[PDB]
Amino acid sequence: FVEMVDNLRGKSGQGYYVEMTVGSPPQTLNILVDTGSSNFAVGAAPHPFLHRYYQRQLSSTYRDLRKGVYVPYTQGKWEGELGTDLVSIPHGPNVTVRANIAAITESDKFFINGSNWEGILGLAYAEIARPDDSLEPFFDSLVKQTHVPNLFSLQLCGASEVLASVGGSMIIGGIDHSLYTGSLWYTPIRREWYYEVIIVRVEINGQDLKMDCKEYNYDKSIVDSGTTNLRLPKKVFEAAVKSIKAASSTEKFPDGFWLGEQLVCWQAGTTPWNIFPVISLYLMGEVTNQSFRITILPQQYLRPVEDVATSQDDCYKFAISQSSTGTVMGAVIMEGFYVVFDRARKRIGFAVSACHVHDEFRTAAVEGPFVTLDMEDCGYNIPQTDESRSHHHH
Ligand SMILES: O=C(O[C@H]1CCS(=O)(=O)c2ccc(Br)cc21)[C@H]1C[C@]2(CN1)C(=O)Nc1ccccc12
Repeated sequence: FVEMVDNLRGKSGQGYYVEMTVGSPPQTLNILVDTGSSNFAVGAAPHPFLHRYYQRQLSSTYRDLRKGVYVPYTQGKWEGELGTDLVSIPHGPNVTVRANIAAITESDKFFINGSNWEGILGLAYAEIARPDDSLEPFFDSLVKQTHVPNLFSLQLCGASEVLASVGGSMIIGGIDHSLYTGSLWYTPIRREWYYEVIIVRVEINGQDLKMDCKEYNYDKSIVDSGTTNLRLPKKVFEAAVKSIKAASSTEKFPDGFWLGEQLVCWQAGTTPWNIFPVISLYLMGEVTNQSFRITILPQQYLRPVEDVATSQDDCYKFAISQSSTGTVMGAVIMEGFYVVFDRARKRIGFAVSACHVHDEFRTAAVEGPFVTLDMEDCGYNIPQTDESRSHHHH
Protein backbone atom coordinates (compact mmCIF):
# COMPACT_ATOMS: atom_id res chain seq x y z
CA PHE A 1 0.00 0.00 0.00
CA VAL A 2 3.13 2.28 0.02
CA GLU A 3 2.47 3.50 -3.61
CA MET A 4 -0.89 4.87 -2.32
CA VAL A 5 0.77 6.59 0.75
CA ASP A 6 0.76 10.47 0.49
CA ASN A 7 -1.37 10.40 -2.71
CA LEU A 8 -3.56 13.34 -1.49
CA ARG A 9 -2.63 17.04 -1.73
CA GLY A 10 -4.60 20.23 -1.26
CA LYS A 11 -4.92 23.60 0.45
CA SER A 12 -6.40 24.05 4.00
CA GLY A 13 -10.25 24.18 3.83
CA GLN A 14 -10.41 23.70 0.03
CA GLY A 15 -10.34 19.89 0.06
CA TYR A 16 -8.15 16.80 -0.42
CA TYR A 17 -7.70 15.75 -4.06
CA VAL A 18 -6.27 12.68 -5.78
CA GLU A 19 -4.62 12.65 -9.21
CA MET A 20 -6.59 10.60 -11.71
CA THR A 21 -6.24 10.29 -15.50
CA VAL A 22 -9.26 10.14 -17.78
CA GLY A 23 -9.44 8.78 -21.36
CA SER A 24 -7.18 7.43 -24.19
CA PRO A 25 -4.55 8.94 -24.27
CA PRO A 26 -4.87 9.70 -20.49
CA GLN A 27 -5.69 13.39 -19.66
CA THR A 28 -4.46 14.14 -16.09
CA LEU A 29 -6.79 15.82 -13.55
CA ASN A 30 -6.81 16.60 -9.80
CA ILE A 31 -9.96 15.19 -8.30
CA LEU A 32 -11.55 16.13 -4.98
CA VAL A 33 -12.02 13.03 -2.79
CA ASP A 34 -15.64 13.31 -1.57
CA THR A 35 -17.55 10.81 0.63
CA GLY A 36 -20.83 12.87 0.68
CA SER A 37 -21.68 12.35 -3.05
CA SER A 38 -21.76 9.38 -5.53
CA ASN A 39 -20.76 11.07 -8.78
CA PHE A 40 -17.57 11.15 -10.78
CA ALA A 41 -17.86 14.59 -12.35
CA VAL A 42 -15.02 16.53 -14.03
CA GLY A 43 -14.71 20.07 -15.50
CA ALA A 44 -15.27 19.70 -19.27
CA ALA A 45 -15.43 23.34 -20.42
CA PRO A 46 -13.52 26.57 -19.54
CA HIS A 47 -14.20 28.22 -16.17
CA PRO A 48 -12.24 31.09 -14.51
CA PHE A 49 -11.25 28.85 -11.52
CA LEU A 50 -10.18 25.95 -13.81
CA HIS A 51 -6.47 25.62 -14.75
CA ARG A 52 -7.14 22.58 -17.06
CA TYR A 53 -10.29 20.53 -17.98
CA TYR A 54 -11.46 17.23 -19.53
CA GLN A 55 -11.57 17.34 -23.31
CA ARG A 56 -13.74 14.43 -24.56
CA GLN A 57 -12.79 15.14 -28.24
CA LEU A 58 -9.18 13.87 -27.68
CA SER A 59 -10.22 10.46 -26.29
CA SER A 60 -10.50 7.33 -28.53
CA THR A 61 -12.24 5.58 -25.58
CA TYR A 62 -14.89 8.28 -24.80
CA ARG A 63 -18.54 7.19 -25.23
CA ASP A 64 -21.46 9.68 -25.11
CA LEU A 65 -24.46 8.44 -23.02
CA ARG A 66 -26.75 11.09 -24.72
CA LYS A 67 -28.11 12.12 -21.29
CA GLY A 68 -27.58 15.27 -19.18
CA VAL A 69 -26.98 15.62 -15.40
CA TYR A 70 -27.77 18.52 -12.97
CA VAL A 71 -26.42 18.44 -9.38
CA PRO A 72 -27.26 21.28 -6.92
CA TYR A 73 -25.85 21.08 -3.37
CA THR A 74 -26.76 23.46 -0.55
CA GLN A 75 -23.35 25.18 -1.32
CA GLY A 76 -22.56 24.60 -5.04
CA LYS A 77 -24.20 23.50 -8.31
CA TRP A 78 -22.84 21.73 -11.36
CA GLU A 79 -24.28 20.34 -14.60
CA GLY A 80 -23.14 18.36 -17.62
CA GLU A 81 -23.27 15.67 -20.27
CA LEU A 82 -22.95 12.02 -19.12
CA GLY A 83 -20.65 9.49 -20.71
CA THR A 84 -18.11 6.77 -19.97
CA ASP A 85 -14.34 6.66 -20.32
CA LEU A 86 -11.25 4.88 -19.13
CA VAL A 87 -10.34 6.01 -15.58
CA SER A 88 -7.14 5.25 -13.60
CA ILE A 89 -5.62 6.49 -10.31
CA PRO A 90 -1.83 6.76 -11.07
CA HIS A 91 -0.83 6.60 -7.38
CA GLY A 92 -3.68 4.13 -6.65
CA PRO A 93 -4.29 0.47 -7.70
CA ASN A 94 -2.52 -0.54 -10.95
CA VAL A 95 -5.90 -0.92 -12.79
CA THR A 96 -7.73 0.89 -15.59
CA VAL A 97 -11.53 1.12 -15.30
CA ARG A 98 -14.48 1.92 -17.61
CA ALA A 99 -16.44 4.42 -15.53
CA ASN A 100 -19.32 6.87 -15.80
CA ILE A 101 -18.11 10.46 -16.13
CA ALA A 102 -20.20 13.62 -15.79
CA ALA A 103 -18.51 16.19 -18.04
CA ILE A 104 -19.25 19.56 -16.24
CA THR A 105 -20.16 22.09 -18.95
CA GLU A 106 -21.77 24.70 -16.60
CA SER A 107 -21.25 25.24 -12.81
CA ASP A 108 -22.13 27.69 -9.97
CA LYS A 109 -20.04 28.35 -6.78
CA PHE A 110 -18.64 24.75 -7.14
CA PHE A 111 -14.96 25.12 -8.16
CA ILE A 112 -12.67 26.88 -5.62
CA ASN A 113 -10.04 29.54 -6.58
CA GLY A 114 -6.57 27.98 -6.04
CA SER A 115 -8.01 24.68 -4.65
CA ASN A 116 -6.11 22.90 -7.48
CA TRP A 117 -8.99 20.43 -8.26
CA GLU A 118 -10.81 20.01 -11.61
CA GLY A 119 -13.38 17.46 -10.46
CA ILE A 120 -15.09 15.43 -7.74
CA LEU A 121 -14.80 11.69 -6.81
CA GLY A 122 -18.09 10.76 -5.20
CA LEU A 123 -17.20 7.75 -3.07
CA ALA A 124 -20.70 7.25 -1.46
CA TYR A 125 -23.51 4.90 -2.67
CA ALA A 126 -25.74 4.65 -5.78
CA GLU A 127 -28.76 5.65 -3.60
CA ILE A 128 -27.54 9.34 -3.91
CA ALA A 129 -26.02 9.26 -7.46
CA ARG A 130 -27.65 11.57 -10.01
CA PRO A 131 -29.89 11.56 -12.14
CA ASP A 132 -30.72 8.26 -10.26
CA ASP A 133 -29.29 5.05 -8.59
CA SER A 134 -28.87 3.28 -12.00
CA LEU A 135 -25.85 5.49 -12.75
CA GLU A 136 -23.09 3.25 -11.28
CA PRO A 137 -20.60 5.16 -9.08
CA PHE A 138 -16.83 4.94 -9.67
CA PHE A 139 -16.05 2.73 -6.60
CA ASP A 140 -18.88 0.33 -7.65
CA SER A 141 -17.39 0.14 -11.14
CA LEU A 142 -13.84 -0.29 -9.70
CA VAL A 143 -14.98 -3.31 -7.63
CA LYS A 144 -17.18 -4.98 -10.37
CA GLN A 145 -14.38 -4.61 -13.03
CA THR A 146 -11.33 -5.65 -10.91
CA HIS A 147 -10.42 -7.93 -7.99
CA VAL A 148 -10.09 -4.80 -5.74
CA PRO A 149 -11.57 -5.56 -2.28
CA ASN A 150 -14.76 -3.54 -1.45
CA LEU A 151 -13.12 -1.16 1.00
CA PHE A 152 -11.02 2.05 1.15
CA SER A 153 -9.50 4.07 3.96
CA LEU A 154 -8.57 7.74 4.33
CA GLN A 155 -5.74 9.28 6.39
CA LEU A 156 -6.26 13.08 6.22
CA CYS A 157 -3.42 15.09 7.71
CA GLY A 158 -3.56 18.78 8.68
CA ALA A 159 -0.62 21.22 8.29
CA SER A 160 1.79 33.22 4.23
CA GLU A 161 0.93 34.55 0.72
CA VAL A 162 -1.06 31.34 -0.19
CA LEU A 163 -3.06 28.85 2.05
CA ALA A 164 -1.25 26.03 3.93
CA SER A 165 -0.65 22.78 2.04
CA VAL A 166 -2.36 19.59 3.29
CA GLY A 167 -1.30 15.97 2.76
CA GLY A 168 -2.95 12.61 3.16
CA SER A 169 -3.59 9.11 1.90
CA MET A 170 -6.33 7.28 0.09
CA ILE A 171 -5.85 3.50 0.35
CA ILE A 172 -8.12 1.69 -2.16
CA GLY A 173 -8.71 -2.01 -1.38
CA GLY A 174 -7.41 -2.26 2.15
CA ILE A 175 -6.06 -1.03 5.50
CA ASP A 176 -2.47 0.24 6.00
CA HIS A 177 -1.41 -0.63 9.61
CA SER A 178 1.41 1.97 9.59
CA LEU A 179 -1.22 4.78 9.16
CA TYR A 180 -2.70 4.17 12.62
CA THR A 181 -1.83 3.39 16.26
CA GLY A 182 -4.05 1.55 18.74
CA SER A 183 -7.31 -0.23 18.06
CA LEU A 184 -9.54 0.22 15.05
CA TRP A 185 -13.13 0.60 16.38
CA TYR A 186 -16.22 0.16 14.07
CA THR A 187 -19.58 1.89 13.83
CA PRO A 188 -22.34 0.43 11.57
CA ILE A 189 -23.21 2.29 8.28
CA ARG A 190 -26.93 2.94 9.23
CA ARG A 191 -28.07 2.98 5.52
CA GLU A 192 -26.04 2.67 2.28
CA TRP A 193 -26.74 6.08 0.66
CA TYR A 194 -24.38 8.54 2.45
CA TYR A 195 -21.81 7.11 4.87
CA GLU A 196 -24.37 7.35 7.71
CA VAL A 197 -23.49 6.76 11.31
CA ILE A 198 -25.31 7.16 14.64
CA ILE A 199 -23.81 9.44 17.33
CA VAL A 200 -25.24 8.22 20.69
CA ARG A 201 -23.62 10.82 23.06
CA VAL A 202 -21.54 14.10 23.00
CA GLU A 203 -19.28 15.50 25.72
CA ILE A 204 -17.37 18.77 26.07
CA ASN A 205 -14.50 18.20 28.56
CA GLY A 206 -16.33 15.20 30.05
CA GLN A 207 -19.54 17.24 30.45
CA ASP A 208 -22.31 15.43 28.64
CA LEU A 209 -24.39 17.77 26.51
CA LYS A 210 -27.38 15.89 28.10
CA MET A 211 -29.50 16.11 24.89
CA ASP A 212 -31.84 13.48 23.41
CA CYS A 213 -29.46 11.47 21.19
CA LYS A 214 -31.83 11.75 18.16
CA GLU A 215 -30.89 15.48 18.00
CA TYR A 216 -27.25 14.40 17.38
CA ASN A 217 -28.50 12.58 14.26
CA TYR A 218 -31.21 15.08 13.20
CA ASP A 219 -31.89 14.65 10.37
CA LYS A 220 -28.77 12.51 9.65
CA SER A 221 -25.17 12.06 10.69
CA ILE A 222 -22.71 11.62 7.85
CA VAL A 223 -18.89 11.15 7.34
CA ASP A 224 -17.92 13.60 4.52
CA SER A 225 -14.35 14.26 3.36
CA GLY A 226 -15.46 17.07 1.02
CA THR A 227 -16.52 19.10 4.11
CA THR A 228 -13.92 21.06 6.06
CA ASN A 229 -15.96 21.55 9.26
CA LEU A 230 -17.72 19.57 11.96
CA ARG A 231 -21.22 20.74 11.06
CA LEU A 232 -23.82 20.11 13.80
CA PRO A 233 -27.67 20.64 13.78
CA LYS A 234 -28.91 24.08 15.12
CA LYS A 235 -29.78 22.79 18.69
CA VAL A 236 -26.50 20.76 19.02
CA PHE A 237 -24.23 23.61 17.62
CA GLU A 238 -25.98 26.02 20.15
CA ALA A 239 -25.32 23.58 23.10
CA ALA A 240 -21.73 22.94 21.91
CA VAL A 241 -20.86 26.72 21.65
CA LYS A 242 -22.50 27.50 25.08
CA SER A 243 -20.19 24.75 26.51
CA ILE A 244 -16.97 25.64 24.59
CA LYS A 245 -17.44 29.36 25.58
CA ALA A 246 -17.86 28.21 29.28
CA ALA A 247 -14.54 26.29 29.30
CA SER A 248 -12.69 29.09 27.42
CA SER A 249 -14.26 31.79 29.75
CA THR A 250 -10.83 33.30 30.76
CA GLU A 251 -10.42 34.87 27.28
CA LYS A 252 -13.39 36.62 25.65
CA PHE A 253 -13.72 36.12 21.87
CA PRO A 254 -16.04 38.14 19.50
CA ASP A 255 -19.35 36.73 18.24
CA GLY A 256 -17.99 36.66 14.66
CA PHE A 257 -15.45 33.99 15.74
CA TRP A 258 -18.12 31.40 16.80
CA LEU A 259 -19.97 32.07 13.55
CA GLY A 260 -16.62 31.17 11.87
CA GLU A 261 -16.59 34.57 10.10
CA GLN A 262 -13.47 35.87 12.06
CA LEU A 263 -9.98 34.74 13.33
CA VAL A 264 -8.48 35.01 16.89
CA CYS A 265 -4.74 35.61 17.32
CA TRP A 266 -1.96 34.81 19.81
CA GLN A 267 1.78 35.65 19.50
CA ALA A 268 3.64 32.85 17.63
CA GLY A 269 3.76 29.68 19.79
CA THR A 270 1.89 31.24 22.77
CA THR A 271 -1.56 29.71 21.90
CA PRO A 272 -3.34 28.50 25.08
CA TRP A 273 -4.77 25.15 23.78
CA ASN A 274 -5.23 24.11 27.48
CA ILE A 275 -8.13 26.66 27.89
CA PHE A 276 -10.00 24.85 25.06
CA PRO A 277 -12.05 21.68 25.67
CA VAL A 278 -12.04 18.25 23.97
CA ILE A 279 -15.07 17.09 22.02
CA SER A 280 -15.87 13.38 22.42
CA LEU A 281 -18.38 11.99 19.95
CA TYR A 282 -19.74 8.59 21.13
CA LEU A 283 -20.57 6.44 18.06
CA MET A 284 -22.86 3.43 18.15
CA GLY A 285 -20.71 0.27 18.43
CA GLU A 286 -20.96 -2.98 16.42
CA VAL A 287 -22.52 -4.63 19.49
CA THR A 288 -25.95 -3.25 20.59
CA ASN A 289 -25.58 -1.45 24.02
CA GLN A 290 -21.94 -0.74 23.05
CA SER A 291 -20.31 2.49 21.82
CA PHE A 292 -16.81 4.03 21.48
CA ARG A 293 -15.69 7.62 21.53
CA ILE A 294 -13.68 9.60 19.02
CA THR A 295 -12.05 12.49 20.97
CA ILE A 296 -11.16 15.69 19.06
CA LEU A 297 -8.58 18.25 20.22
CA PRO A 298 -8.74 22.13 19.83
CA GLN A 299 -5.93 21.65 17.25
CA GLN A 300 -8.67 20.11 15.01
CA TYR A 301 -11.65 22.39 15.57
CA LEU A 302 -9.51 25.56 15.46
CA ARG A 303 -8.09 25.77 11.93
CA PRO A 304 -4.93 27.91 11.68
CA VAL A 305 -4.87 30.77 9.12
CA GLU A 306 -1.62 32.75 8.56
CA ASP A 307 -2.78 36.28 7.69
CA VAL A 308 -0.40 38.34 5.46
CA ALA A 309 -0.76 41.35 7.88
CA THR A 310 -0.69 39.41 11.25
CA SER A 311 2.27 37.23 10.10
CA GLN A 312 3.93 37.46 13.58
CA ASP A 313 0.73 35.98 15.20
CA ASP A 314 -0.89 32.48 15.13
CA CYS A 315 -4.47 33.08 13.95
CA TYR A 316 -7.28 30.52 14.06
CA LYS A 317 -10.75 29.98 12.58
CA PHE A 318 -13.37 28.12 14.72
CA ALA A 319 -14.10 25.16 12.40
CA ILE A 320 -17.42 23.99 14.01
CA SER A 321 -20.53 25.25 12.15
CA GLN A 322 -24.35 25.00 11.92
CA SER A 323 -26.16 22.65 9.53
CA SER A 324 -29.75 22.00 8.37
CA THR A 325 -28.82 18.72 6.58
CA GLY A 326 -27.71 17.12 9.97
CA THR A 327 -24.31 16.37 11.66
CA VAL A 328 -21.36 16.32 9.17
CA MET A 329 -18.04 14.71 10.27
CA GLY A 330 -15.78 16.65 7.92
CA ALA A 331 -11.97 17.08 7.73
CA VAL A 332 -11.89 18.61 11.24
CA ILE A 333 -12.96 15.20 12.64
CA MET A 334 -11.19 13.08 10.03
CA GLU A 335 -7.74 14.76 10.45
CA GLY A 336 -7.29 13.20 13.88
CA PHE A 337 -7.97 9.67 12.66
CA TYR A 338 -7.51 6.92 10.07
CA VAL A 339 -11.09 6.37 8.76
CA VAL A 340 -11.97 3.00 7.19
CA PHE A 341 -14.92 2.74 4.77
CA ASP A 342 -15.55 -1.04 5.10
CA ARG A 343 -18.34 -1.16 2.47
CA ALA A 344 -17.91 -5.00 2.30
CA ARG A 345 -18.88 -5.28 5.96
CA LYS A 346 -21.29 -2.21 5.92
CA ARG A 347 -19.30 -0.33 8.64
CA ILE A 348 -16.89 2.62 9.40
CA GLY A 349 -13.70 2.12 11.42
CA PHE A 350 -11.73 4.85 13.26
CA ALA A 351 -8.30 4.56 14.80
CA VAL A 352 -5.80 7.21 15.97
CA SER A 353 -3.93 8.62 12.89
CA ALA A 354 -0.14 8.25 12.68
CA CYS A 355 -0.09 11.91 11.36
CA HIS A 356 -2.52 13.98 13.55
CA VAL A 357 -1.77 17.41 15.26
CA HIS A 358 -1.44 17.30 19.12
CA ASP A 359 0.16 18.88 22.28
CA GLU A 360 2.26 17.26 25.10
CA PHE A 361 -0.75 17.03 27.50
CA ARG A 362 -3.67 15.64 25.31
CA THR A 363 -4.01 13.32 22.25
CA ALA A 364 -6.89 12.53 19.79
CA ALA A 365 -8.28 9.22 21.08
CA VAL A 366 -10.42 6.26 19.84
CA GLU A 367 -11.62 4.52 23.05
CA GLY A 368 -14.19 1.87 23.93
CA PRO A 369 -16.40 0.08 24.80
CA PHE A 370 -18.95 2.22 26.75
CA VAL A 371 -22.14 0.39 27.68
CA THR A 372 -25.59 1.97 28.04
CA LEU A 373 -28.46 -0.21 29.29
CA ASP A 374 -32.00 0.21 27.81
CA MET A 375 -30.56 2.78 25.29
CA GLU A 376 -33.15 4.43 22.95
CA ASP A 377 -32.80 4.39 19.13
CA CYS A 378 -30.66 7.50 18.33
CA GLY A 379 -31.32 7.47 14.59
CA TYR A 380 -33.89 9.83 13.05
CA ASN A 381 -36.51 8.83 10.47
CA ILE A 382 -36.63 11.37 7.63
CA PRO A 383 -40.31 12.20 6.92
CA GLN A 384 -41.17 10.32 3.72
CA THR A 385 -42.38 12.94 1.19
CA ASP A 386 -44.58 12.06 -1.87
CA GLU A 387 -41.52 12.59 -4.18
CA SER A 388 -39.53 9.83 -2.34
CA ARG A 389 -42.69 7.59 -2.11
CA SER A 390 -43.30 7.80 -5.92
CA HIS A 391 -39.85 6.25 -6.87
CA HIS A 392 -39.47 2.69 -8.27
CA HIS A 393 -36.34 0.47 -7.90
CA HIS A 394 -36.16 -3.04 -9.51
O1 LIG B 1 -21.96 16.47 1.34
C1 LIG B 1 -21.92 16.71 0.13
O2 LIG B 1 -23.07 16.86 -0.60
C2 LIG B 1 -24.32 16.79 0.06
C3 LIG B 1 -24.55 18.19 0.73
C4 LIG B 1 -25.96 18.23 1.29
S1 LIG B 1 -27.10 18.33 0.03
O3 LIG B 1 -28.34 17.87 0.56
O4 LIG B 1 -27.03 19.64 -0.51
C5 LIG B 1 -26.58 17.16 -1.09
C6 LIG B 1 -27.50 16.79 -2.14
C7 LIG B 1 -27.16 15.80 -3.08
C8 LIG B 1 -25.91 15.14 -2.96
BR1 LIG B 1 -25.44 13.76 -4.19
C9 LIG B 1 -24.99 15.45 -1.97
C10 LIG B 1 -25.32 16.46 -1.03
C11 LIG B 1 -20.66 16.83 -0.77
C12 LIG B 1 -20.82 17.92 -1.84
C13 LIG B 1 -20.11 19.15 -1.22
C14 LIG B 1 -19.51 18.68 0.14
N1 LIG B 1 -19.52 17.20 0.11
C15 LIG B 1 -21.11 20.31 -0.97
O5 LIG B 1 -22.13 20.31 -0.30
N2 LIG B 1 -20.70 21.42 -1.73
C16 LIG B 1 -19.51 21.12 -2.44
C17 LIG B 1 -18.76 21.96 -3.26
C18 LIG B 1 -17.58 21.43 -3.81
C19 LIG B 1 -17.20 20.09 -3.60
C20 LIG B 1 -17.95 19.24 -2.76
C21 LIG B 1 -19.11 19.77 -2.17
